[PDB]
Amino acid sequence: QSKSRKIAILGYRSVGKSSLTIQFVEGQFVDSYDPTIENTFTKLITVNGQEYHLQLVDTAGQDEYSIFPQTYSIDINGYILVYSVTSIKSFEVIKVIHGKLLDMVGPIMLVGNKKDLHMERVISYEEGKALAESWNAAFLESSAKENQTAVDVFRRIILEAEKLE
Ligand SMILES: Nc1nc2c(ncn2[C@@H]2O[C@H](COP(=O)(O)OP(=O)(O)O)[C@@H](O)[C@H]2O)c(=O)[nH]1
Ligand SMILES: [Mg+2]
Repeated sequence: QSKSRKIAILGYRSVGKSSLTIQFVEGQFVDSYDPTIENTFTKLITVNGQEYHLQLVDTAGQDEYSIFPQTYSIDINGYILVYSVTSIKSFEVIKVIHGKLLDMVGPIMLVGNKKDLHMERVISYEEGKALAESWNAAFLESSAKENQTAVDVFRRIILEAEKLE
């Protein structure tokens, strides 16, 4: 009866990929986490009464140039593309990442993290929303400081997978 899913969390460095995943997995907000390592977390969750075992591939992070390794496209059932609402460069980069990803595969969602930082925000909600609409993808904003927003992210990619499945 059980169901395994492997999810890759992509984005520019310091957007909060690790912080988000850890919020969800451990239920606590981390400051000290190293941006170099790739890590793979597990979690169990029930979505519409189906129990999933999630493998969450928190990538180191990438930029305009870096080429996709094969762990970014083999055996992946969902992608979470994260930018930070405080970094325009993170937002330009995530459009690049999304382009490369369609070519390197031939269920993706977009998350604008760090929404709690109202004095540093330089990307509007609607910019993110418009972009994901342009990809035909789900969009959420999140704060790694706020558990429900991180839970909502990872739940959402499963919900997205259930339709596209
Ligand atoms: N205020 C705030 N800080 C965050 C958020 N997400 C990540 N951070 C911080 O931003 C820095 C980079 O986070 P990290 O998860 O390492 O980004 P990664 O490099 O994409 O994994 C760390 O100091 C985090 O504590 C958020 O939603 N809100
Ligand atoms: Mg990290």
